[PDB]
Amino acid sequence: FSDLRDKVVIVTGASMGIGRAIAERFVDEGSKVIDLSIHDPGEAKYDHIECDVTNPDQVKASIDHIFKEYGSISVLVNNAGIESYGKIESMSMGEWRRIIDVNLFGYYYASKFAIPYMIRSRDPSIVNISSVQASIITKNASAYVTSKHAVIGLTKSIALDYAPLLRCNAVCPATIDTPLVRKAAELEVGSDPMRIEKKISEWGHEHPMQRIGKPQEVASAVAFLASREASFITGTCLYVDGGLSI
Amino acid sequence: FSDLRDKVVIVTGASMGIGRAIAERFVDEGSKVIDLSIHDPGEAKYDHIECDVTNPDQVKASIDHIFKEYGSISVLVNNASMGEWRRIIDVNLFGYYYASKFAIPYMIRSRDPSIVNISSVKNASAYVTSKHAVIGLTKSIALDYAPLLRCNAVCPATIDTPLVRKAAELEVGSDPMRIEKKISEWGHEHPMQRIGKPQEVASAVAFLASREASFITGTCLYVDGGLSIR
Amino acid sequence: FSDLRDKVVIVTGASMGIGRAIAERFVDEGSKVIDLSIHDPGEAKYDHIECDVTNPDQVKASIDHIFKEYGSISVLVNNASMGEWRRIIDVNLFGYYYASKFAIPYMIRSRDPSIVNISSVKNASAYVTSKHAVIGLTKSIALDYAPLLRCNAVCPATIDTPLVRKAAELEVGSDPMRIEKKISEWGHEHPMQRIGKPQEVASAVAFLASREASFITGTCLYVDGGLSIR
Amino acid sequence: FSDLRDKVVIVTGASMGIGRAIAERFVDEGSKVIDLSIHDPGEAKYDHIECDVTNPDQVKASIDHIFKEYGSISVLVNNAGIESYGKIESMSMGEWRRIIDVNLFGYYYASKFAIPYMIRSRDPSIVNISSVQASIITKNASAYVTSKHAVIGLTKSIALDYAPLLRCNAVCPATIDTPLVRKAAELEVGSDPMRIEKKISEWGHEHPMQRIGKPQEVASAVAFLASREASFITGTCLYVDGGLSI
Repeated sequence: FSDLRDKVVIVTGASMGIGRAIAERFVDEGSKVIDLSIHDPGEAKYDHIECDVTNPDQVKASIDHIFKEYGSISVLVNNAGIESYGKIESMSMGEWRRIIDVNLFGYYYASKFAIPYMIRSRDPSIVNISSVQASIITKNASAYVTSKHAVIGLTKSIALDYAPLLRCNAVCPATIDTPLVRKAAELEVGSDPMRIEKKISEWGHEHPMQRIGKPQEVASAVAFLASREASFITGTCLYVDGGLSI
Repeated sequence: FSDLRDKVVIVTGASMGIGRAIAERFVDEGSKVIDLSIHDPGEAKYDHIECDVTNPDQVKASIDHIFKEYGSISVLVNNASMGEWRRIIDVNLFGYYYASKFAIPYMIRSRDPSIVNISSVKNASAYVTSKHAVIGLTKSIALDYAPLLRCNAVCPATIDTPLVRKAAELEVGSDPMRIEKKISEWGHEHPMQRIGKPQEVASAVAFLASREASFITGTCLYVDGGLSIR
Repeated sequence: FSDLRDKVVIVTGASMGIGRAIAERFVDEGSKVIDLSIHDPGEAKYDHIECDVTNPDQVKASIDHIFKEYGSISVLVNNASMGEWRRIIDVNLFGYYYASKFAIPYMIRSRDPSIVNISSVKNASAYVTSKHAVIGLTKSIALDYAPLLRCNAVCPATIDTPLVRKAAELEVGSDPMRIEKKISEWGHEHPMQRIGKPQEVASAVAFLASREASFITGTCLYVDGGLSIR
Repeated sequence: FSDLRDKVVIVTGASMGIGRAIAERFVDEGSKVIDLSIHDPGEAKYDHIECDVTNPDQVKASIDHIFKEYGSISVLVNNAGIESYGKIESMSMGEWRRIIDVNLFGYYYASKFAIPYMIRSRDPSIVNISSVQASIITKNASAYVTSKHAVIGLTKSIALDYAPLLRCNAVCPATIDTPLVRKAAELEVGSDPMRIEKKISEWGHEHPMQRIGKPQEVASAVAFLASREASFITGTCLYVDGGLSI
């Protein structure tokens, strides 16, 4: 995807799992990849900006800082995988709010402050990823299911409001092999390598593809929707789910 | 609906418009109606309880109270800058979560429990977002609590409500003829060549709350005059 | 429904099961019911007209006849190798097109015309295909004919019908205990821990055909016990 | 997309519009492109097989013939653009059946006879394209809307039945600049270059993108879904519609 080369791409958390796979892809494409998270992902091919995306003030500044640097913002990839930080475990009513903070409001803040700069740039597209926790098991997954659907609605607003200047799309993954899913397995069956393997195999057979997805497979869809190859695709969710939703 | 009679039905924000018409509809049906809002109207037809649904304390208290009075809850109707944005998500979404969270235990033990969430409508952002959130909320509740309790969503388009009457009034002027023309024109966006009536929403809510919809759950009913039929 | 009484309602393939229960439901509602099927039952409650809905000649003739008898049609209920495949698309789809095509002109001039299409269920191919086709058919009709006429779809999952009773019977044996176990097990695929009842479908059809759904069009109502709530 | 190189790809009609753009793409990818239609598309980079896809017997043989040749069938792209042949113009009741023949049954025949051979091959994916006529204007577009939805259902069956061996997906285009759409404009406003231009501009403003799509833009989605990049995507429709459906 030659068009992605040198475009400024912000991934919100690029240390592990999906965020990492995404980050990897755009680097192979030749982007200026910026990592908006609370952790430096170690690799010196991405540039990290210290920010808690649930805090609007931190997002506001961080975005402006990013724009003073690379003088451009093309792609905004909103994603939440192991930056849902607190006590988890279970809890409930404060936990319900915090999951909505991370999985919805972090998407709104990053979007509200990026849009004004993005429209100034070339081929701006925003790609929103649903939580992997959406289809798994009710610890109490209601907040995940809710903020996934919320994120669709958000995607659809942005799409409609900012066409034809800027594009917006959602990627909706099923269960993907990530630190987040490995944790869910562990909370269900403990920390035995075989038992976690067996459980993950079991979740795989829930999908008609008879396996769970790979982060690389969600990286592809994001790259595609952010690419010029998707220049007429906007306001939609692309299901990367191994045919779970059918 | 021969089952709705003497069923306990909580209707949030049942003050005017869509909330009025739904409240009034169950009252027509022989049901015992309780309004959970901040603003109390005049009444003899149905109960009222002062309750800001974005306050979980008040919510919990109010539903506990309701159950102590009636010994039953069969139906719950949840009805609709960054501060303003976060406020809309609080009202349109967090309100539905709090009332649901607290009513459910009581509802699991009552006859034919049914939850019905109404969706809502410069930047329509927080409205659209929360509409979809409510669908997600409906789906998860309906998943977690079947076969004990049913949960469904009504997704109305443009309905003749005071809100919408004003939304035209801001755009063209307070002239009741130009507003009429603006309303008529919005009606033509709908394949049905007209906007909706509050009664027409109240019908769907009453259907989904009754035993008539006993096998229907986790679904949205579009009272939109074909607006989504695209 | 105070409007369904003495309304003219055509119900195709209203012989047994889902078609039985829908026919019977309108008869309960004070409506005047006419069955369009190939096989006639015993009756005094509702009319029958011998009509193979996959034959456009017979269809046209039959609806013309119906209108000449009653001077009105308000409701139409369309109810469900390569040869076999093409035969299913003919029944489940082409049948709905022919009855709709011919009834519509008559319906546009009757009180509150409403069309309701029921979806259906080795290779489930032609069934699934035609289910979606019917949704498309519903949508286009509802688009073309608003605000004159409403058209909507009922999408039922597994319902206790003779068909399904047999579909278990082929798989495990004709033993009425193993069939029961096979049915109970299919019920647990549904979040509601049970398959559906024909009455529960008949309820949705009667709702969508009545004035209660006056602003609802081009939509599918899922009577599936949460099966699609995935 | 290196994985597409040398894979056997059958496009059902590759002379003009979308079918052509598709055909072009996979050739740039390095495929063995086979054209199943009733017209030779002229270009000696595709190989043509004479077949009316609405006739099961012709499809049955043609497919087998194709498999004896290239000994493999990887991709099946079902598409219908100006091979809807008869009198059009309008008509109705026989026209309604014939549109269903072309837009639905041609997809079923090509699929029924390809699947048994496709599963034997590497990374088999079927990509079904909805009619461009779906969203335009009721001459009587009911048959188009119906067979579009029918094609979704078909896609979903195949997906579920043949996972994980074979994948199936739908691409759902809005109005795309094709001979089919240019004809629709012409039937509405006559054969004046300006009037057809104006009308097409008007249809463009119906889409939030303020323009109608390009065949190349539908080519991309097909290439992507047929590609290994979509190896976990199955049973879904990817809307290439400029945000019309939102």
